[PDB]
Amino acid sequence: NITTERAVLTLNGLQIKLHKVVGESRDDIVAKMKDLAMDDHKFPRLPGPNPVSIERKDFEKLKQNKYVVSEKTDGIRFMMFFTRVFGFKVCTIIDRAMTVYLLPFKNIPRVLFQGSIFDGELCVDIVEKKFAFVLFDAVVVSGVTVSQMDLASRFFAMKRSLKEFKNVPEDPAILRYKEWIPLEHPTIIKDHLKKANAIYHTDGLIIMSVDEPVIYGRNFNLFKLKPGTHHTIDFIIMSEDGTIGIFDPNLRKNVPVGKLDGYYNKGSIVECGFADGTWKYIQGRSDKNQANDRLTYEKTLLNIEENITIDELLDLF
Ligand SMILES: Nc1nc2c(ncn2[C@@H]2O[C@H](COP(=O)(O)OP(=O)(O)OP(=O)(O)OC[C@H]3O[C@@H](n4cnc5c(=O)[nH]c(N)nc54)[C@H](O)[C@@H]3O)[C@@H](O)[C@H]2O)c(=O)[nH]1
Ligand SMILES: [Zn+2]
Repeated sequence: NITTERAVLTLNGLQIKLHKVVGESRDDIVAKMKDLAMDDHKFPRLPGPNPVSIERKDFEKLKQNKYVVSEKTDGIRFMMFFTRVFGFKVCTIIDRAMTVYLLPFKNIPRVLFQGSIFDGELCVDIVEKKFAFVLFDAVVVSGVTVSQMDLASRFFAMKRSLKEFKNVPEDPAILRYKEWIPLEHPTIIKDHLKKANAIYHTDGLIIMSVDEPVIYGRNFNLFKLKPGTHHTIDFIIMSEDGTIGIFDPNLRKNVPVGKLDGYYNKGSIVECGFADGTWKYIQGRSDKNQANDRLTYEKTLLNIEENITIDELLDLF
């Protein structure tokens, strides 16, 4: 039976009240989304791509091939999944943790429930002070497995399925679509950004291929560019005195890599920022047990070094 507990999400000061599916219901809805998005990945994950941080080396590849660019909305990622379950026409949004919420809307055209997986962001519309779901991309429309098309194919695929659909005040989240600009349109992009920022919280640009089929996982060819004070690592407290370490797989240990200042609990996981030659404490992470691995530390440093800027991106092209 669809078994829901209540829940609330809170974003940028506002609260949404939704129905978390729990129990065998959560599992099926997830399982169904396995089978539709045809993901034979041993372990559970949204059928979605994960961005990676742009680094200098990338520009070459950006200069050659065809990419769109967009606002990195500051929101919660979620896979929107429309399905019928046991006779209930159901609209579910899925968190990265395979957490499932009913996000229902009046006007969802019956066909969507045939099997639609679109990929988008939950976030808060600064203007209405209302919630929105911005649609990035899409993987299956109404049974039509669109993963392998090109982006735009996918985007219109999405666009016209929801064409007749209209939003009603009562509805939980305004649907909207991500306006994806082509890289070679710098002036456009800037303005697009300065438009988007006025309505939503952003964290820089996302840079996606125009042409590759949907990627499930770490998508080394999905870029993020993120204003670089928001680069963090979770170290482990290796010493009362605040020596912090990181994990090194081939050596299999945690290795000291910095010293925080003062007095800290050994074996804590602490989220830290970098500035002025040094890492600084931000908050504890009781919720971890694992520092980041060496690579990540390396990469984030590399990244904090380069201080690649939005303009550096939107000037090359
Ligand atoms: N605050 C909050 N976040 C939640 C929650 N559940 C899931 N997240 C999710 O976790 C992400 C950050 O993870 P972490 O701090 O470890 O950072 P990274 O995993 O490195 O991600 P980040 O660098 O922040 O970039 C990822 C985010 O970019 C956003 N994004 C914007 N546009 C796109 C796009 O087009 N494609 C993709 N793949 N992502 C996009 C997504 O929200 C995505 O999560 C959030 O953005 C949110 O989506 C929750 O309950 N609260
Ligand atoms: Zn052109």
